Amino acid sequence: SGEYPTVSEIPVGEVRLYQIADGVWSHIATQSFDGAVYPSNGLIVRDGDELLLIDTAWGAKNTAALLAEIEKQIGLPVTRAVSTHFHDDRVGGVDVLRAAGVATYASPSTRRLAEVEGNEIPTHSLEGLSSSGDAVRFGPVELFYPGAAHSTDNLVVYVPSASVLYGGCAIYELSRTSAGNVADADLAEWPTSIERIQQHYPEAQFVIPGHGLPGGLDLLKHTTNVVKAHTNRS
Ligand SMILES: C[C@H](CS)C(=O)N[C@@H](Cc1c[nH]c2ccccc12)C(=O)O
Ligand SMILES: [Zn+2]
Ligand SMILES: [Zn+2]
Ligand SMILES: [Zn+2]
Repeated sequence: SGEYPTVSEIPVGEVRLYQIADGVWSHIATQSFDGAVYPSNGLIVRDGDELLLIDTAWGAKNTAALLAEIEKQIGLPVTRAVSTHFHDDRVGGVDVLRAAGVATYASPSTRRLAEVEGNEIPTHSLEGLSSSGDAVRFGPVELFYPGAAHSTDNLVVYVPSASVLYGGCAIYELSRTSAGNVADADLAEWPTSIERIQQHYPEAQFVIPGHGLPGGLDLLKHTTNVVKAHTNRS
């Protein structure tokens, strides 16, 4: 499209799509959290005559709105979804996807952490991702576990046909110059995990953060700078 949508343009309950490349879209929703309102991104990837979804739209109502906007703008069925960590902006709405016939997936690490926290639990388990540096194919994407960062279970997703790297909540947009929610983070390991991403995907052309505006590979160095400033807080 043209301009990327912002919190001021999406009332809570609605969802926007944004085309990144041929067969690749982000989805954008908003939610209230501890008095503020935040935007949040996921991904959609064309999979033959079907669609692969990356992450929910942060809640049941938003995720029903996401399915309806996919039918309006694309018109192909969502058959599988992957959640990239255990927080509610990634798994909240999994029950809506399941009731609609979507097969929901996450690593065994994510499924366990979601159950402890009381969040919705994806049905299927992704094997082969428990060690830092592990990668597996999942149809038109590669899934990568870079090590602990924003959370101990965070995954990143690469679309090779389009050179699109989806960083999720391990990667910060440029406008964010201070750290956000770090309660579940590994601050000591986060920079090393970002370096694994840079070394595995040096050809990436578009980088999509979990919250806010897309950019390029500069977002990886940016995130390192912000994490190290938080580590050195007074
Ligand atoms: C609910 C999500 C689950 S990831 C969370 O708890 N925190 C997020 C959201 C966030 C915090 N500050 C911001 C400042 C600007 C934009 C987004 C944010 C994070 O830390 O990136
Ligand atoms: Zn999170
Ligand atoms: Zn998030
Ligand atoms: Zn920066």
